[PDB]
Amino acid sequence: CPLMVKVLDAVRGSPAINVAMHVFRKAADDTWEPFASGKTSESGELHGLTTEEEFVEGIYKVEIDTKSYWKALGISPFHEHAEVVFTANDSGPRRYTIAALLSPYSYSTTAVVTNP
Amino acid sequence: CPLMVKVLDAVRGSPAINVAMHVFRKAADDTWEPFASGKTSESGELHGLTTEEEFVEGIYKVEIDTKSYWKALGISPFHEHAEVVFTANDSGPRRYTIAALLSPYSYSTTAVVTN
Amino acid sequence: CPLMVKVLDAVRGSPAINVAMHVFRKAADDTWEPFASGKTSESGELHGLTTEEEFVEGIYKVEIDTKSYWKALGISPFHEHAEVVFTANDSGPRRYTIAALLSPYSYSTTAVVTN
Amino acid sequence: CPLMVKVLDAVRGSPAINVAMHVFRKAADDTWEPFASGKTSESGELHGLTTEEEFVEGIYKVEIDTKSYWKALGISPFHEHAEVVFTANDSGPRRYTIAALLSPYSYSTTAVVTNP
Ligand SMILES: CCOC(=O)/C=C/c1ccc(O)c(O)c1
Ligand SMILES: CCOC(=O)/C=C/c1ccc(O)c(O)c1
Ligand SMILES: [Ca+2]
Ligand SMILES: [Ca+2]
Repeated sequence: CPLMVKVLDAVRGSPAINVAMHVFRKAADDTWEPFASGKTSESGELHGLTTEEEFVEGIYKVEIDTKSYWKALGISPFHEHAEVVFTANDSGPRRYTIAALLSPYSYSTTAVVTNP
Repeated sequence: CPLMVKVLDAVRGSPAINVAMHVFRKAADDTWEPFASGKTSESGELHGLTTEEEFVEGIYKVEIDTKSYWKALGISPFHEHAEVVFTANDSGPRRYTIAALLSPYSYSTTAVVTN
Repeated sequence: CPLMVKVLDAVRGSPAINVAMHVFRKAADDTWEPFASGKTSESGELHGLTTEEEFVEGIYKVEIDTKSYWKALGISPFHEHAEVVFTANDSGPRRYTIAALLSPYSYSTTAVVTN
Repeated sequence: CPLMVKVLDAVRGSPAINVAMHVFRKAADDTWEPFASGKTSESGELHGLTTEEEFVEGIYKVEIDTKSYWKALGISPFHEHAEVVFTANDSGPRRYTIAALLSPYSYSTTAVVTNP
């Protein structure tokens, strides 16, 4: 599991459950190509997006559908989604944990990168 | 000044100065059309991006070049840039301030929407 | 204005208005002596807490009553308050802005220190 | 484990390791009494601070020694420490995860509260 995403709700002090996200990888022609997708579990985590073999060097974008999340709670949020764009595996394979903390008008995102 | 952006540096505790950014507006074919751009001032602020006549309802993306900012400081950053994507919605009388707080491996952004 | 505090509301995307806070200065017996206090304005800012003659080096604590703020909005908060504890250090010419961004179960604070 | 604290470093994109913290509980005379203490592990986590029996209703303060952390990395930070003060177990036993994200001039803290 070289890529895991964890989403928290700062309003309810809970994991953010059933949050959809799409991962994209930049192709040689500079377009974003679909790479993987999924929804967070009860712990607010999404595991198993990719494998070490498949997760090659490149520029990746994680689009977290924060807007649908807030909507289903009755909240009309500011952002369309939270975006995280980064170069991966530039110096060799790493494990990446992307954490996102959500409020209706704010979000923060951090990465934990560890050497396999 | 319907839209202003403020950027802060969490490593040095200062405004983030000379940060470049581009603002895009979502087009009907779902591509991003450039709309406005600039560099943050000494106060870390970017003013005069648009006018209220021009700033109509729609989806907007602010793309902040955080990577070049950290490179200039000699610090290896995680993100390619920081993106803030939002819908502008008439309410009516409203001004938008988008604040970003930057660290090498983290960023946070908030909107202050007033009248 | 050597020290100013700004508070923002991440749930409503606005300044946090009428937030009460107290500033303490660490005494030699390691207890906190009240120093200054006030309520945030309509811009979510608290100015005029101290003067530069009075604002000498030392350890300071700003205690922001976030709990009363969320109670007034009908939202059950996690924190009793938000505390920012820092050392003021001559550098020399410096102004301090302490910003806090509040959510019911989270807060973030940053210092912008300029000249 | 009704109380766990997790500390992350936003400058290095890593867990914040060997970070000291002290926990205090407000006594009936309004003073802060020592409750528990420890240092974060290699995963940036501190487990086993307390037990369900011992962790009664009350107002608790977690003082995270962020200043020593930054110092040992050669950084002169803004804050003396990060403080988290909260009422616990007011409606019955809960499990609390306190997360703290650190930069030299900034920190954020969030709580995840789950019903046992
Ligand atoms: C409009 C002025 O914004 C500030 O001075 C600070 C904003 C801010 C945004 C996010 C944060 O986490 C924070 O601590 C502060
Ligand atoms: C138990 C939560 O584990 C985490 O990775 C929390 C990360 C985190 C992300 C953003 C924040 O503002 C924060 O305080 C914490
Ligand atoms: Ca995993
Ligand atoms: Ca545990």
